[PDB]
Amino acid sequence: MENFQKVEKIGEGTYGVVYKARNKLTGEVVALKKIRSTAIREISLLKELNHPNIVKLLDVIHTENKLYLVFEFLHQDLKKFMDASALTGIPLPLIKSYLFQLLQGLAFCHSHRVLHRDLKPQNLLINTEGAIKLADFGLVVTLWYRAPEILLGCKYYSTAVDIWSLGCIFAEMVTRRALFPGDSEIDQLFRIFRTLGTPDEVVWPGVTSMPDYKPSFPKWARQDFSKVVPPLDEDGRSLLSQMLHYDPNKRISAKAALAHPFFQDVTKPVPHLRL
Ligand SMILES: N[C@H]1CC[C@H](Nc2nc(NCc3ccccc3)c3ncn(C4CCCC4)c3n2)CC1
Repeated sequence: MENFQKVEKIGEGTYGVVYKARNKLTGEVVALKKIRSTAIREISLLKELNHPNIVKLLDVIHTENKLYLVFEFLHQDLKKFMDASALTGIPLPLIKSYLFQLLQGLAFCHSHRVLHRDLKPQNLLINTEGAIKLADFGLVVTLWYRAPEILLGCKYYSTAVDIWSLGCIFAEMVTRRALFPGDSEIDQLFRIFRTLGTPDEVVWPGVTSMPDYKPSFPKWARQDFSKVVPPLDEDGRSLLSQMLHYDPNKRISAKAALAHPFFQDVTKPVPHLRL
């Protein structure tokens, strides 16, 4: 520290606060995450994880107890953007450009066996150029984007949890209302089951053996995708249902998703934003 002037608190992060600040010497505006040995380690791989779709971890000043993370500074997050576009909605070409880049980022860190684990509109940042970046990785909290295997007690979940979370984000950008706005784990799970149908050994081998599966869960039918994501076209739905498959193994990878016919016509338009 001491070389940074906390300009303004801009949020509450995963394990610490986040401030907008000037590098008292450089003059450049940056983003700080203040937080509360194995750690420093997982952070090392983070500095050498450069991709146009991942926020840039600039420095890591570890000065006695308090540990700071210095990131490049981004213009705005996706929740705010969505909030600001609620009356008209986000134009498809843009919704499409963003999904494409995000999948590019995911494909990248999945290659390096790094998962995000907590993907959401608030952990996605954008700039005036039309780029979107994945932010705040992992190791009154929200559960709407939780994959079903995590809610069922799987302790060794894969990179597929991210595809699921992205799947939920995709739908929300198209319909403008969260897909599964649960308020408790069991509530979350039931909203999922009431839409995609209650999973059984047929669609999810091993599901009934999961730590938190109860033979007593109600048995709901699976709802038509025409009703769930109405304005989305058929290519969009193919993809959405493949990102939302119960079985983590049959759930589509980031790599494959990038080749889905839904992206044939993907362009890179710029957003109109109020900073
Ligand atoms: N869980 C989340 C908690 C809040 C955190 N927010 C947040 N907001 C940013 N910009 C938004 C902005 C713009 C203008 C005024 C006010 C705010 C930002 N830029 C880099 N970071 C990093 C620091 C962390 C990495 C990204 C940011 N984190 C993001 C993570």
